[PDB]
Amino acid sequence: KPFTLPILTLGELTNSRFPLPIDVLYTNPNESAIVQCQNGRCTLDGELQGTTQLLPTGICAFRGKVTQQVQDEHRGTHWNMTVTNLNGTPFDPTEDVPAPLGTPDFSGQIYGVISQRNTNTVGNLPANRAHEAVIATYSPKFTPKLGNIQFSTWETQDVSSGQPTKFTPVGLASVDANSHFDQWTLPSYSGALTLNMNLAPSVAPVFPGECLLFFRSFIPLKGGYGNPAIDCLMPQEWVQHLYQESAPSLSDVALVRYVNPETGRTLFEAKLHRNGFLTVARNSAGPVVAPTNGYFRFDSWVNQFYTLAPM
Amino acid sequence: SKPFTLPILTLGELTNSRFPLPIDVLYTNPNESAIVQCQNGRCTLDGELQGTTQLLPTGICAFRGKVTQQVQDEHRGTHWNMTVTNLNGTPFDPTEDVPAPLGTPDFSGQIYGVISQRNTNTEGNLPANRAHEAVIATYSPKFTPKLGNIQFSTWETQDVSSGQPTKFTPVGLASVDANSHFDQWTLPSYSGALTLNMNLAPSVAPVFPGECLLFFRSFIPLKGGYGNPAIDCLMPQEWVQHLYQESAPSLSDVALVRYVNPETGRTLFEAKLHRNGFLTVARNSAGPVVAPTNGYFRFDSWVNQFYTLAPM
Ligand SMILES: C[C@@H]1O[C@H](O)[C@@H](O)[C@H](O)[C@@H]1O
Ligand SMILES: C[C@@H]1O[C@H](O)[C@@H](O)[C@H](O)[C@@H]1O
Ligand SMILES: C[C@@H]1O[C@H](O)[C@@H](O)[C@H](O)[C@@H]1O
Ligand SMILES: C[C@@H]1O[C@H](O)[C@@H](O)[C@H](O)[C@@H]1O
Repeated sequence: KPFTLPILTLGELTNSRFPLPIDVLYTNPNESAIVQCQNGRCTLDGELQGTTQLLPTGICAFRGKVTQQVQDEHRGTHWNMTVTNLNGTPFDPTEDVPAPLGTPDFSGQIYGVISQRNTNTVGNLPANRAHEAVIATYSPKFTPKLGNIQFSTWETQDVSSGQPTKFTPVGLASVDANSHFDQWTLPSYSGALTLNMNLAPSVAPVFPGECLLFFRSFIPLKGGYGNPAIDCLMPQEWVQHLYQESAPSLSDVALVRYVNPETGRTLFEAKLHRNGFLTVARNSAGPVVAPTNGYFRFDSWVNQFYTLAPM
Repeated sequence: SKPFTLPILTLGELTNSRFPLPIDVLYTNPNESAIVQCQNGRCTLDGELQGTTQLLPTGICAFRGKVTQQVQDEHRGTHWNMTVTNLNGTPFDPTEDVPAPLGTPDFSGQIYGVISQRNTNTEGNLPANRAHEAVIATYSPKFTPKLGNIQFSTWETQDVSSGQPTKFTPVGLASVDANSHFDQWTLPSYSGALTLNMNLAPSVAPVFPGECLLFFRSFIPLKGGYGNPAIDCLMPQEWVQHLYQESAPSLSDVALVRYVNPETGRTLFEAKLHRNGFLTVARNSAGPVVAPTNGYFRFDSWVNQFYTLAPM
């Protein structure tokens, strides 16, 4: 079965690490952190890895039940919630995944809305509530691999114990010094001092002059100063496509061309690696300034020795 | 002729095309009295997007624009006038042949979400940000997205900035009480109440007796009050994306599809997938379709409109 990519322009793609549209392509060659995100991880022959799942609505989402309000040193009112799989089935900690699929894969204060629809009814319809909430993924109480996490609210009382609870992610609460936003630092999925397991592997350029190419989205902020971004290796639609197709990878590296369909011209070429990430021959950091109607077209299978035309 | 195909996605791998929600169940309601003419999740089988349908899951019931004015409510809350652009940031051209900016909500109700802002201008050199819960009443006379402006209301009384880039992230509904006017099949008046909506995707209905529409149903969160509201779409967003990609020619007015259990390989039921992008089944009851979670629709063959479906 021939390998293919979807024909979706940048303006028709979404981020696989947060529910955002792709805003720009981006490079950062001098990045010192190990790039090992766990969402938006899929091999070219369609094997989902890390915490990656298929739903755009599942990325950085949680489902579960609030248990109780809990004490925390930090500002706000805090709540423990058990978490299930996104499909409602119990999360089995013995499954070979880092955490429930969809779990956030970076350190930070994730801002969103907690909503509840009660199990018990009264015209035999249940009571509901929703409030803004923050999940600090760096907190010692962030233990999704153990089946429970903690969130904080501004609301002090109107969160119900033992009721079905949904977290809808919206952005970040803050990127100030004490908010520990670092998109390449993984949460400790089982808690402080524990080793993460079953991780999707780190990615890096191997060839001289090459750097990773990211699909970048700017992420909203609840408050404060900043213009934070989330970089994914492949957009969610590519994850969905590769998973569907399951085309055998005929080498370790696919040559792809970024094409302008209006002119038919190649703007640049890139290596699409077997494990599901892109590299380009670029010697600068920052956005790739190109029209959003551009898209990657699969050209051919090459190998690690192939030399990319400089961007 | 390029062969017609559907994605192989189970219900648990599909999302709603009319609100950012996972698909929870398949659903029928044969005695529905309303005209079904939703505008999101509309796509012909040969890949033509219709109504206000666009491809991004993040675009469904989303808005982008700038706040222009603060207006206090008489009783409670603050209202904010917002000019809206296309979701890609370009100016919305009201003369374009669409009902409203793509992504605009396609139903009457109080849509609950978060308005966020990231300022354009900066002596620190990082822009200021804010976000607050917000409600958009799509039935309101001030909901005129085809004219390029809407209004949202907040509990927050002051901290929303004018002239700054503004994003609406939908989350659910504010209420489904009587005075919240939730009706998933009542279209907003995109240009205001005395004006006719234009460029609409056509209404959908079964043509043959004994058939009813089959919906992909999602339950939508509530900010408060009692209720278990649901949003039914004609096709999931992944189907829209797939059909748009493939643009396979339609070889008849109807694609026969089978809902299959891959574990047994057995067909659970069959359905007509109509040219205009919707499903009908031979079922004479309302409610969820009880079917295994591993199930998915498989394209069988092109048939004729006169094809008689096996009763469910
Ligand atoms: C619920 C809380 O209401 C307060 O007035 C706000 O200042 C906070 O941002 C938060 O939204
Ligand atoms: C930078 C400041 O952050 C705060 O949280 C906001 O409430 C202000 O409007 C401002 O944007
Ligand atoms: C921002 C407002 O804060 C209040 O305390 C809440 O009761 C309202 O639901 C709303 O969220
Ligand atoms: C029915 C009631 O609606 C209100 O909005 C909520 O604040 C309460 O918790 C309760 O669910």
